[PDB]
Amino acid sequence: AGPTAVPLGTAGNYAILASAGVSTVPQSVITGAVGLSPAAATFLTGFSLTMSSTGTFSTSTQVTGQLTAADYGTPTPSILTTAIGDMGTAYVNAATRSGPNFLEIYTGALGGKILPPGLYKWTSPVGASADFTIIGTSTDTWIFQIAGTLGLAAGKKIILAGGAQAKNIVWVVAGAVSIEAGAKFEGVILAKTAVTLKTGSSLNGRILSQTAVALQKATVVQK
Ligand code: NA
Ligand code: NA
Repeated sequence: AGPTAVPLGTAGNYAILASAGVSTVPQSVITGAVGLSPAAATFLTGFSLTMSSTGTFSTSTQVTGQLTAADYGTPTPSILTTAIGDMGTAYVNAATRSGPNFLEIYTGALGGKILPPGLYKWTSPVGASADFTIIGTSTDTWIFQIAGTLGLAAGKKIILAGGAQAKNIVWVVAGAVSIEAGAKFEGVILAKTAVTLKTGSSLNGRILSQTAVALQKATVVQK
């Protein structure tokens, strides 16, 4: 049940892919690669980076995986350009799916709700001030199209039930995404604009932003 999968292309090689910057307030934890393009590596802030001897990637104690930026050595710039283009195609694939199953459901207030598989569209801000549950099997899919901001309140969690898995959940969000302190987020975020995770928050999925990503003492695990 649910919509056809969203193709990520080579954007599916990253835990975090951004265009304008990736910042951390240490200590954050990222499991998976971090890519940044077309911004230069100066816009990776807070990672205390060490360049590979190759000059094509860098490492941080905060990241399990490689970091890459647009001014690193060949072929990193070209690999990232392809990834950024794939992210752009993924955003448009998800954002332009037609015929939502659910339109303006709950006027965007998701706390306490149970969300079965489907294509959802909101033309408003969306948020949750309480936990909410995404329920379906391990093969079901969800696409959440959000024209406004997306917010998850402090301490609140997106709970997967039934077998639902993070790689089959896509949030395609035009406005800024805020994940408050101690919150737990699930799914792939295709963000047109910025994304922030606050202290002690976590995300299982990916953060694919066309602007900047801020990680304040936060955890991101690729799914
Ligand atoms: Na090396
Ligand atoms: Na709510």
